[PDB]
Amino acid sequence: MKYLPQQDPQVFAAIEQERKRQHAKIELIASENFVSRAVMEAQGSVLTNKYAQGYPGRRYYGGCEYVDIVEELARERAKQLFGAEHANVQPHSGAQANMAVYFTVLEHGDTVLGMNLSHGGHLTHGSPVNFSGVQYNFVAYGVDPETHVIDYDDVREKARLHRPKLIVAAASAYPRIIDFAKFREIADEVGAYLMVDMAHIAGLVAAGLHPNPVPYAHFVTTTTHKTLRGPRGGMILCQEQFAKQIDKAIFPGIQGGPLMHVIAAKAVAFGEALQDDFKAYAKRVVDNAKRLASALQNEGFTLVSGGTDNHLLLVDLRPQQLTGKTAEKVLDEVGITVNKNTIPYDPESPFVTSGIRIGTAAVTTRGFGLEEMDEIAAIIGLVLKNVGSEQALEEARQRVAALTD
Amino acid sequence: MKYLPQQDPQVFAAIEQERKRQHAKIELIASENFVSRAVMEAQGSVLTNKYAQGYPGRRYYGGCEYVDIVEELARERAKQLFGAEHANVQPHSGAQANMAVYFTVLEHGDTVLGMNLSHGGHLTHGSPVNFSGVQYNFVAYGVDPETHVIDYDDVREKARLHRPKLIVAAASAYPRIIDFAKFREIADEVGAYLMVDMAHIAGLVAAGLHPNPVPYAHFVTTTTHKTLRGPRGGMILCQEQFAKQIDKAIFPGIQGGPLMHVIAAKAVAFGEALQDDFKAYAKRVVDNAKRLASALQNEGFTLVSGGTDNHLLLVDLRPQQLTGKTAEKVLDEVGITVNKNTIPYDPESPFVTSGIRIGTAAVTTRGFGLEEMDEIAAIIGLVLKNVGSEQALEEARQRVAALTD
Repeated sequence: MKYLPQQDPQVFAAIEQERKRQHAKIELIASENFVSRAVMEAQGSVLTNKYAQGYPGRRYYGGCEYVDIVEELARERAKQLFGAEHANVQPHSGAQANMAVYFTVLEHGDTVLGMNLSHGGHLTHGSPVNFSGVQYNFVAYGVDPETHVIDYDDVREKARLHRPKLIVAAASAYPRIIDFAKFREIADEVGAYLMVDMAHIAGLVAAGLHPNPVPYAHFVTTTTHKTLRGPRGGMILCQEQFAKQIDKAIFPGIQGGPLMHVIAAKAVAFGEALQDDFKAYAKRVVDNAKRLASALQNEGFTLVSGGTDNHLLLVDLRPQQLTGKTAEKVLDEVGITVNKNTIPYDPESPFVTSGIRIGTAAVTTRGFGLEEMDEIAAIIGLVLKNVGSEQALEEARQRVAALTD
Repeated sequence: MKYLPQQDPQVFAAIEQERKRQHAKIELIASENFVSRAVMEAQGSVLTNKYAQGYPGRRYYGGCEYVDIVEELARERAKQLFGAEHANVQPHSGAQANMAVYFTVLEHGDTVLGMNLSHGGHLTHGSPVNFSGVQYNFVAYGVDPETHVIDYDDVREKARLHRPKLIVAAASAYPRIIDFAKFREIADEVGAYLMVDMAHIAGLVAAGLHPNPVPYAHFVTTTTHKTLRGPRGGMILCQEQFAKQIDKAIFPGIQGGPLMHVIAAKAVAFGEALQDDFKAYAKRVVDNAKRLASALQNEGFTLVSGGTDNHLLLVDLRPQQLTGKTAEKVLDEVGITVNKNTIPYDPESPFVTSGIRIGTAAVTTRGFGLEEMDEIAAIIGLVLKNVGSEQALEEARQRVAALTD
């Protein structure tokens, strides 16, 4: 940076602390990642100066010839990545991407079936304090209480009883592969649309490491950050037949002008994801998650669903008589960043929890491998098995420092 | 830029074209501006890597100590600028800022009174193709057909007849000062909340050149771009009594995690707006708009409301027997960027229009003064009075080139 340190010492000092913190800590929050310098340069571009309400070649304002090239690069690269017929790269966020799909196919008060929030479902999949739950009538399907795998007979029974206009699949804390084919079969039985929110797993999908929802879902929403390792934002994919309606839902339906500089950053990230080395990166993410899961089980930890098929894992801390809140706090003390997370059939409130959620996308981006996974699990064991020992915690702090350099 | 040109030649080539276009053209779109290099550096920062769902010191995720400093700098600087008791700097956009206020105080189907869209009202103030018009029952007040000034007796009669739960004031194409005191008196008479969307005029308000809606409105929404000259995004201001509800409407109500890098950019822009030279800048904007209005009238043009009190003006092209669409296209041919805009009681559709909208914020940022305003008006006269003369248009093209260098 050149001008910010001179113009705004206060903002610069705080950014610099944040930059140093990102390096110093072990980031295990499952939705986090580190973007390339190219992605950040695109976001820091003069494209913030351009109003581009509408769509490429169908703008409401002149002078869009070049930002049209940027948006089309983003759309076409997204279509190539996911094999989708249409892309809308304008959503400001995952939340707005979901909001727009809901606005497209639902009327106020319509019934929607989504994954139980306590079992891994997202806030925008029916929380009563979220627009989703307030605006629509959400019902929930659950995971098996033993296997913690989505109970597809429960999805079906709920769909047949409640007759939802829309079924939502996807999750913020589900460590196994989701069967989109079964979701579509159920959707078809009851005449419902299928929406898949692939925010967490989008990078894995792009690398062919998770089945692709695009052939099964009427609408696929996603963030461009998380496993996809792009800038913060949203995106909708759909078949040609829904394209005009989806575009109209984003604008003029729920947003105004798009963030063209962020759209440029999306294009960049999609370019990166189309490369072979992103495929290798994504495989290391899943390889690291399995390895981390195995090493944690070696420490004596119980994992929700007994392991992982993707980038993330959930520790059930009940055997250790610890809450997720307690675990999250003590790990913070040693430089390991997790979040407390409800587990299926959690006896504790969402504010306390019996679990912690862990993902490997961020540490994998940093170059961490299988050896590092074994060491992270060993540090987590040392800490959670010795919560009252300041000596244990200091040793952990030093081992964390050894990992981050 | 260093890494983008190597990583993504296609995206870089298009950004570079856009950068060169911004310099080469005369930007008269009233909502446009050019941000500082400090603002862009903040947006291009590693803060894109941080998930910070919740609010400063009340986050749902750890590691937010530094991004909390950034967000509080933004909130406190906004509060100082506008004399507000509370600020929410998380809205992704002006649209989402409005959406959140609506979500706070209204139920589906509630009546809302806003400015007639054909008279300068915004898309999110009741368009039937926008969430606002679909979700709520919007009624409209108008401007006087002669003076083009808001008819405050019409605001009152509409409010008394329709009994709105909320009254919205503010506009995208209204060139006179809005009387917020009268809006509040009407709101109080009928027991309605008052929302002021100050997106266009926020920089002028900050510089004390437009009356401040904060003391009169229950809720003030705004963009951080436009006259405020910040990054693209939204903000809500309100009194302490509404703070918790507004914050909850943004999250968990209508968004998820905020864009922390954009929030950093908001802080930077607010820092700039608190400086004396921003006050001088804002005065030049309004001085330039009056001067431009006067010079256009000198060319024989008719202006909506007969001039301007702010940054923007609307040309009524009916005397020249031209549509806004025609004018917009021919000005584009010579390097002058305007938008066609409906005028009050426009005989033409919103897609054709009888007007063009012009603002001075962008050219003022570039250093243009009164002399440049006289020349811009002279070029516009040459072009619109000679639409069929390629020689006139070439002369205009060269005079535009002389202005931009």
